[PDB]
Amino acid sequence: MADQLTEEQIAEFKEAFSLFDKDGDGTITTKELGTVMRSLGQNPTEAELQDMINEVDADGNGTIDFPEFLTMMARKMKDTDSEEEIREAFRVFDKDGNGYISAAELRHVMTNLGEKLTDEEVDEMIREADIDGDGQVNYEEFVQMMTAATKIQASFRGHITRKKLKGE
Repeated sequence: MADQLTEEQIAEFKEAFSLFDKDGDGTITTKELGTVMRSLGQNPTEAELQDMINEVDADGNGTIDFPEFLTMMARKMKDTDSEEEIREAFRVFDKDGNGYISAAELRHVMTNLGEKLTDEEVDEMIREADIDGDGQVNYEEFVQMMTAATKIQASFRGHITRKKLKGE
């Protein structure tokens, strides 16, 4: 979020702000966060709702105001951007469609795009990816490596924006 202000992007937050805060004032309390959560497909109790307030309100009344909203909104946008991406690579890697990448489905794709990586590197990237001792790369643990390995997850990230931008 580079802060360069126009009247359609901020007027995205005013139309959305009052979607959470149905009342009038301008603060999104436990119940202005909730009534929506249930309207947006998911179910939370008055208690785990509160912790979403607590994320951002580093000033603290118990209710989320605009710039402490904007702060949250661009955070969870970044989360679904991260998550989608790590699902995408996974899919363009795991071809079979089972969610368990045998080295085969990681190894060549890289090379097919000419990613330099030796197989000493890839084999190691599957050892630093092999806990209970099987040999292959599934979802959440492909995901988990994303957050040496430093550079490699910028190779993945980039090539995702390809097949996710050119998919959609």
